[PDB]
Amino acid sequence: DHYEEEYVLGFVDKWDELIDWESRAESEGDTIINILKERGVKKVLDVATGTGFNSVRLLQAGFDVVSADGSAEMLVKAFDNARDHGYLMRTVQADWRWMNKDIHDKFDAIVCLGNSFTHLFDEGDRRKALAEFYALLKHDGVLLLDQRNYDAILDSKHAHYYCGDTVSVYPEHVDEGLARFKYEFSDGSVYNLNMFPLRKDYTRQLLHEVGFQEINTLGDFKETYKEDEPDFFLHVAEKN
Ligand SMILES: Nc1ncnc2c1ncn2[C@@H]1O[C@H](CSCC[C@H](N)C(=O)O)[C@@H](O)[C@H]1O
Repeated sequence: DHYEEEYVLGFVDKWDELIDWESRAESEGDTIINILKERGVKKVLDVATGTGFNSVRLLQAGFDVVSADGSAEMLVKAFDNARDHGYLMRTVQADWRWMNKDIHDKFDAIVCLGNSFTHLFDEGDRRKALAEFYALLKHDGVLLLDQRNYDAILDSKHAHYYCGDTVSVYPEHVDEGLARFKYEFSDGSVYNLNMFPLRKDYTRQLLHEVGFQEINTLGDFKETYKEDEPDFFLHVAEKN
């Protein structure tokens, strides 16, 4: 099991090596930040910190951020990336399924970004993870959760490029239960990743079913060469 972890740690290293956060931050809107700002959000819990891009973006915007992740190794990279940008990250190692075990506060908002939720292959785990997020939200809190547009693939199979042509993402295999993407970087590096191909309405169903009163799903065009369909969706789920 130590190889899968090592394989993905190599992947995110390669991603951050070749894709600098300043370009990424210019490309990603200020939409997410504005959404939190216009809701008066102060406390944010990042449950998919990875190497810390979302967290650092929110610290720079002035939010109080708690940075969680299942991986201690990711969190070390996150903390030092934050350190480099001049911020003190507050890291907590936690699994989405018992988020409650190490986190003892409630939040104005939770972010789960970068197509993260897709890493769960069991519906039971999906429900639990969402219920954990929901309990961690204040009564008026909000969950921001994104995903790739898998509907586009399931129903026209080609590569998608990010940060110009720095990395290409190609669907090698996609069925209802699994999407395998080939990632190729500009320096020649190739990584192959499995994730669960969530349909837009299916995620929405899950969110509405664990208790979220209202859900707005935004189309998000992140790829270099844009198509009629968005390559991402952002779910904005209000607890009320
Ligand atoms: N069940 C789980 N509980 C807690 N963290 C999990 C998890 N499953 C996956 N993760 C974490 O979710 C992360 C996905 S990577 C996302 C990085 C960041 N959001 C960005 O956009 O750059 C990984 O770092 C991984 O360790």
